[PDB]
Amino acid sequence: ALDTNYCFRNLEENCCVRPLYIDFRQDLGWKWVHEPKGYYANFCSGPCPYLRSADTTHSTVLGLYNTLNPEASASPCCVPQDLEPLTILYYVGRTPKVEQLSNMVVKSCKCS
Amino acid sequence: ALDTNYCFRNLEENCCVRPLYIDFRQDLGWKWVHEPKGYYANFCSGPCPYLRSADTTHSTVLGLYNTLNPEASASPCCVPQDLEPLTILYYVGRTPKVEQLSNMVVKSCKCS
Repeated sequence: ALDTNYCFRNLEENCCVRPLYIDFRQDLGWKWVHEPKGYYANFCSGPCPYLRSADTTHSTVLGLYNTLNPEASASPCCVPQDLEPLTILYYVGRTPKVEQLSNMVVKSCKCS
Repeated sequence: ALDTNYCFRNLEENCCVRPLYIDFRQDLGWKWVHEPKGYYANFCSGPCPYLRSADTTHSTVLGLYNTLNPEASASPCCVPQDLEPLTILYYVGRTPKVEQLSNMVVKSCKCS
């Protein structure tokens, strides 16, 4: 699958999960977050040739169409499939808050 | 919403549904299909600036990240949201077959 295991162990040119570290304070301005300082949000990037992780029938038809008519720019795109939550600790004044944010980390991609 | 109604009536530069007609025989080689001869598969294309139809939290964080670090190329992508089936009539020999194919037409897009 186009998940972290496969993609991270292989130098894949086509649609795959790519590593991406985001620093809360530096990158987002989320100065209130205390822990962790950053995390691997990851992202999906890469061409979507015919049949590579086609999401739907439309994805399948377009992957073929884009191959024969690459000038139309009507290609399926590499986007997240499986995501995971992230638990963070931030303060509201001097009060600690532990919260789990949903769909923060990309674990796999697909061509849609 | 970034559906056909809004997108087709407005000249939208950012992520939106775009019209795309596909001819079965000419474009796909599906010579067996008798009716319809073609259809509007449509596709999603266009930039995904901060907050435009963000699919998830990750989509939201990345839309902001991409805005400040446009060189990293870690941007959410314009992809289908709502799709619709397509009923076709094709022949197997001299026998007619009426079949409904799922997720053939794009009705709306989102930024994922």
